[PDB]
Parts: sequence; C-alpha cells; structure tokens
Amino acid sequence: SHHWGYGKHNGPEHWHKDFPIAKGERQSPVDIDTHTAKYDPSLKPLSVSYDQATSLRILNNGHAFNVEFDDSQDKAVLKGGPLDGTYRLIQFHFHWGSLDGQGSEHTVDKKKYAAELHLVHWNTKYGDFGKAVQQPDGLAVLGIFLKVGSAKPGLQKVVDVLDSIKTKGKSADFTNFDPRGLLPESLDYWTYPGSLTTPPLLECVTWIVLKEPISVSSEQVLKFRKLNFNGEGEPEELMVDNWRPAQPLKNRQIKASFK
Amino acid sequence: SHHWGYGKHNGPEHWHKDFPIAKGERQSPVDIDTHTAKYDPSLKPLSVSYDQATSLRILNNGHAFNVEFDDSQDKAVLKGGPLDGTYRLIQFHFHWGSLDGQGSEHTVDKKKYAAELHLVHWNTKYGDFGKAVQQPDGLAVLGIFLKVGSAKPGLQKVVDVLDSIKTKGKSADFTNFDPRGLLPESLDYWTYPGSLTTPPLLECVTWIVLKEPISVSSEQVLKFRKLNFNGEGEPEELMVDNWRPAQPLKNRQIKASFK
Ligand SMILES: [Zn+2]
Ligand SMILES: [Zn+2]
Repeated sequence: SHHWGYGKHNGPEHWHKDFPIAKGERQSPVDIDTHTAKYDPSLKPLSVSYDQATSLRILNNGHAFNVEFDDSQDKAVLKGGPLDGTYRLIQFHFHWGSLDGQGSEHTVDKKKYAAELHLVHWNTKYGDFGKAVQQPDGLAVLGIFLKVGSAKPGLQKVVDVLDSIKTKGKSADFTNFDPRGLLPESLDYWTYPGSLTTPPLLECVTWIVLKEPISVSSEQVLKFRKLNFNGEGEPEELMVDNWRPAQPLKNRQIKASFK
Repeated sequence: SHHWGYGKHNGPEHWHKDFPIAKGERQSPVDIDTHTAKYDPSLKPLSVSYDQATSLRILNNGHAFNVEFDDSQDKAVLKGGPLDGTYRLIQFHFHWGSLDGQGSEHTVDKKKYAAELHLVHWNTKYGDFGKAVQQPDGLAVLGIFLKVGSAKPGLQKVVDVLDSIKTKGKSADFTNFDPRGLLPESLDYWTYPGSLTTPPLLECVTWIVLKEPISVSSEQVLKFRKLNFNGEGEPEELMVDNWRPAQPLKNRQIKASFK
C-alpha cells in the first residue's frame, strides 16, 4: 500500500520514489531571496473577495487539517495579481513546527516562521478542482506566514474545534468561518510558478506568498501540535513538522508586487 | 458519478468534457496514409518475446474485455523497433464493430478492419504501470488488425470463455494462454507517438501497428458481439462498436519499418 508522511522513512527526502516529479523543474516551496526577487511594476494588486465565503467542515486528513468551503459558486474568490480569470477557494490548511522557530514551508532570506497558512483556489476555467490540478494554471495558493506574537482573534474559532478532530479521519461541522480574519493588512506579495507541497506534488500552482505575516499566540500554535497524524487506536504520532523544506528554484523568477 | 462509453451522449465526441486532452496534439488512433507514412531505415526490427507469457484472468470491464498477465518479471516483453529499453506485457484486449466492415481504431488508407487487438506494455524504467502512464514513453501498444476470413485457432480459447464474462465486472481464471497465437507471420510495422484510445486518453503511448492483419472467422467476431457493456440486472446494451475513430495526426510522423 502507498503511504507518505513527514517521518524518517516516508518523509520529503523519499517522496521521489512514488512521485518522481519531486525532482521536477517547478517544485515548491522555495526560499525567497529578497535581493534577487525583483519588483515587477506590471504586477497588479491582488483582489481577495471573501465576503460571501461559506465554510462547511473541518477535517484531519492525517497530514494536516482542512477547512473546506462551498466552491459551487464564486462565493470566495481570488482575482487579479498574477492571475487571469477567477479562482475559487476550496479549502485552507496550515503547516507548522514542533518549535516556534520552524514550521513554514516558504522561507524569506532563509528565515522560517512558526507556521504557514495555505488558502487553496482553483481556476473556474477547468470546471472542477480535479481537472484544474491537471493544468499549469489550475491552482492559486495564497500563502501567509504565521509569526508567534499576539493572539489572532480570527484564528480562535479554528483552535477551539481542534480537540474534536484529534486523529486521522475525524471531521466536524464548521460553518460561518470568516477567512478574512486570517489575512494581514497588506496584500503585498511575491509570486512564482510552482507545485503542490505534498504528494502528488503536481506543478499546477501559481504561488502568491504575502510579505506581511499574521501574528499567532504561542498558545494557539501549541494547540495545533496536539493533533495526531495517526488514526484512533494507533500509536500516537503528534502532528508536528508537517512542512516540506525549500526546493531548488531552478530557472524560475520570483517577482515582487512591491518595492 | 463519472461515466463514459460509445453511445450517443457519452461517446467519443463527448469525451473532451471530462477529459480535455481529447483535443490534444498526440491523440490516437489515426489513419495511416501509406503515401505519407515513409520507410525509416533507422528503425530496428521488433523483438517480441512471449515464450514465457503467463496469463492470469479475463475480465469484462464494461468497455472491452482484458486478458491480464503477470508482469512481475520480464516473462513477456517487447523490445527493439522504435523502443528504448524493455516493455512488459500487462494485458491485451480488442475493439470491434457491429458489422464485419468496421471495428478497428487505426485505419490504413481509410480502410477499416473488423476488429483490432491491442497488446499493452509498460516501460520497466518507470517501476510500475501507474508511473509509466505518466510519461510520454511510458507505454508501448502493439496493434494488430483482425480481417474476417479463416478462423484463427489461437483465438478460440478466448472465444470459448466469453459466455462466462458476459456482463460488466465479470471475470474468470484464464491461465496458460499463448499470445503468440494472435500474431501474424510478419512483424513489419508502422509507429507514431500517441495516446490511450479510451479515457483518460493519456499521451503516453508509442504505437506499433503491424502491417499484416490476422484472420478471424465471421463466427469468432460474432461471439465478441454477444458481450454486454452493462452490468448484470441492467438493460442489455450489446458490446459492439467500442472503437474510437481516427483523430487528427497534427504534425506527427508515422514511420514504416518496411519498404
Ligand atoms: Zn499547504
Ligand atoms: Zn485498445
């Protein structure tokens, strides 16, 4: 049976065995070197339209936890920036560390943050997510760093339900969550063409990584670390360090929306 | 639920809705125009090594029937011709018509044959079939036309078990079958880069189409037409005309191994 994770035997260094695209030309995440990621004046402002977002459920999938949204209409969309057309929010999730000093997938001048939020969107041109993931312009992932600091009020609804989804396969109803409460005030960003950061590592993502982190409390992120990778009745494996390290940039350009 | 077939609503003209590669650059089958499919003196002879082929089962999958082989070792392999490396036989199946005058997928100067046999092989470089289908050179399909004429003795073992797999999902044990009994005397061929001829229509196939048809009797092909596309208990839909028509060659070259 096929399995993957973040452990010694099944972790990122081994993903290439079952998923040879892991050594591909457009893999994510990457380190963002601010000396070489140049301002591009042709980049437009990002348009985030989340005012009508409709969350449905929250699920522990054994790798992270996803908050899933109704993506049957343009209720929560990303437009503008480097994108053509309309990208619908389907889910968000996080990657995080075992310690406050690590957890993010993207890094900025090699700096790691405590966690990283991924808001995952698919291009409506392709009809559904399953077709979109097969296209180079299929997905747009908005990535937001989490820096340990003040508590984030808009995260607390998430933190408060995590005890109900401790183990793999558990889910809960999760309505009326406002994803606007997870955004920073500035939407200045970096963008590059990349991939899913988990198997199957498909190269279908326009990455949009925000410059400004959001602040999370030490206690809020500690709650994330109480989750389990494993199923109920299996040996405890705490859900920590579920991040893939920076991959080679290869021929790619990272463009900045800001000076 | 996702479905496809050969009917009015779900047939080849509609496959593009769920499988947009249907309109791609390397789709199969094609018409082989013998005035433009030029002899290539750099093409090697085809090496067919089926003396140790180990058949396992025969299955009605609701689209055709497959004879499946044990592909754990190099027991039945295709080498040479246009191929680099070793391609293991995994299964064979046929496409056929409702009438003797149609049924083949490839055509030769627009001529249709009563049926076409596909012997499906995967490139061992890629580890298993599931990874091979993700690569442009992942599969090699040896295609053999069936012309109505004398009975083919080597086909009779197949014909004799079809009553046991009439409907979708039925299978039977099917051991010691000799696929050499389905080959013509000459291995002269045409070759071109193409696709699966059924959804998901992946562009992963080196096609090797033999010049010389095999015969089959009018009664043998009539037996194929008694199979059902449908499952047990569903309305009868006879398994006939399970062929995709010729697709545009676009800028591809069809090379002949013979003058
Ligand atoms: Zn992610
Ligand atoms: Zn076929």
